[PDB]
Amino acid sequence: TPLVHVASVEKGRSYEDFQKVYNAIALKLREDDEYDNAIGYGPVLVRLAWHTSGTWDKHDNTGGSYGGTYRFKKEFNDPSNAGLQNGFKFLEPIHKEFPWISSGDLFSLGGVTAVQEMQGPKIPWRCGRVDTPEDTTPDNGRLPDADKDADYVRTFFQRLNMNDREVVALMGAHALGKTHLKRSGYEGPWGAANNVFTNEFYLNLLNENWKLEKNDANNEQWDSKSGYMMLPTDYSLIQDPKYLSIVKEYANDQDKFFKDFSKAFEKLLENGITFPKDAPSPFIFKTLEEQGL
Ligand code: HEM
Ligand SMILES: COc1ccccc1O
Ligand SMILES: COc1ccccc1O
Repeated sequence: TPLVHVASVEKGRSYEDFQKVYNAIALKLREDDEYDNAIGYGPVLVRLAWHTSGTWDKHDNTGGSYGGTYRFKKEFNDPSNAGLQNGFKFLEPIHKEFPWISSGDLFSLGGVTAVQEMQGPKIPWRCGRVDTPEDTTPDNGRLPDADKDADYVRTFFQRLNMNDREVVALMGAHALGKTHLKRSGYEGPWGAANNVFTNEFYLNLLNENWKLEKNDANNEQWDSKSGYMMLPTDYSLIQDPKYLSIVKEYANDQDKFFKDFSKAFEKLLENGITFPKDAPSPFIFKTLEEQGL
């Protein structure tokens, strides 16, 4: 008997309230611009949204974004979550200013805000995640290993109810940020921009000259002469013929990648949540730039 998690709108809140939270996150992203050699907190916030959602299991509705369970020791100490404390620390003053927003709503909204502020697609977002108790925290080990092949990636993502297109689209988030040796045992950025959301991940996969090397942690990763890297799981997207077709598609159509990423990312963030028939429609937040702020 899977759990049922029903979205419940924070009492009396509407679009304007959530746009204010978005704005606070966005303003702080602009302000705190030295973090991680001037990449800023955008990428780590996207990773935090993904890891807080990616614990979901479709079979029994355990894990997922709803409960905001990353706030609990077992989950924030997950080896898979190493470094995400930076995203959590970033969000702390946001939580303090807006203590009415649920933890799940805040983690997921952090990811949406980061993507949009980094010039990515609009990501419609729905409120109503409700904090669940410590004993609802999923055990460690539900997040994916990076040292694996296409078969692993495909099978892994079936648990999150993602198909090939959704997987390939979601992986394009690797345009953002970088791997850090001390966090994950991998080192280097996937591309040049780091804090601009584009289809660069796919272009780099297809266009760079990759060499399978060992990093300083004795793990294999694919390295280019440009100083970029790909995880074995990234590289598997061009080894598998079905993934490869989709990589080529996104490398050659920026708009299509944006549309597909937006759908898959919202889906990821909403997995496991039952929205009542009379729940508000998804919100689409204006960027700071769109507001002249
Ligand atoms: C097979 C699936 C995936 C694997 C194995 C994987 C693995 C990793 C690893 C090892 C890192 C480096 C962590 C570090 O050293 O800081 C990383 C970073 C990152 N991941 Fe993925 N990931 C996967 C899918 C995703 C998805 C679906 C998203 C979001 C849509 C995502 C977003 C990010 C972002 C933005 C970073 C950079 C974080 C930063 O710069 O602080 N990843 N991932
Ligand atoms: C300076 O870093 C950022 C600014 C706005 C959005 C995301 C970032 O990483
Ligand atoms: C419950 O406190 C938090 C939740 C989500 C993000 C930052 C926080 O301080």
